[PDB]
Amino acid sequence: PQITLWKRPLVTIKIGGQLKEALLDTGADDTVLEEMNLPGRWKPKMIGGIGGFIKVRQYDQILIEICGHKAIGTVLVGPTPINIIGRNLLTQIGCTLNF
Amino acid sequence: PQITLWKRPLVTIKIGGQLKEALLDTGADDTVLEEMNLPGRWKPKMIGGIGGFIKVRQYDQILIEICGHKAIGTVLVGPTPINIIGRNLLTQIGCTLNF
Ligand SMILES: CC[C@H](C)CN(C[C@@H](O)[C@H](Cc1ccccc1)NC(=O)O[C@H]1CO[C@H]2OCC[C@H]21)S(=O)(=O)c1ccc(N)cc1
Repeated sequence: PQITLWKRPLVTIKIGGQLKEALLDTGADDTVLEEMNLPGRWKPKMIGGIGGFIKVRQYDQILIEICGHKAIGTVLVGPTPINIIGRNLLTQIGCTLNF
Repeated sequence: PQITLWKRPLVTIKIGGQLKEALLDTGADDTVLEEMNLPGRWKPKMIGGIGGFIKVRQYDQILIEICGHKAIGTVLVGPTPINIIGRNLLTQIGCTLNF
């Protein structure tokens, strides 16, 4: 679909058999989700945003469906202010900026 | 034009008679630019993201040209690690997300 930016581009995602709302974030290299339980192994990592760095758990090769489009990639889980879908997954669903 | 998200969507902007590289960021509510000496009055503000909040100066009705598309609106200035074009100006240049 075509999404205008008058409001936050929030969309429903499905990860680990659970529905959630997430922000399509072209300014994020990576996908960061709020605290949740995900199966499989994970590795501790650090990510930095506008206000500093936070500790996150990195989950690789995770299936996640964004607005009816499937993707399999890395998902970081930690104390982010909001679920954000970053470019690592936006590319998988064929998302582009157009003006 | 169309911009893919394989790499950061950086573009050239023109503000206060200066050319800069800025990020087209659908996840950013409002434009925030790296520290620069803009004239005129301003109002303090704090914006939050990954890692916490930063203090910025809010300038109103600032003219910015993004990829030859003129815009005018709020521009925040503060210790951001990167110039960010937010939704408040992306709408003005007709920018949409598409997949
Ligand atoms: C609350 C939603 C989202 C986190 C908000 N951010 C925009 C976001 O695009 C930032 C914009 C951003 C990009 C680069 C450095 C600092 C901020 N990206 C980001 O934090 O991504 C992180 C996750 O992937 C990694 O790639 C980029 C940093 C990591 S932000 O920078 O903090 C921001 C908040 C309010 C305004 N008005 C303008 C910008």
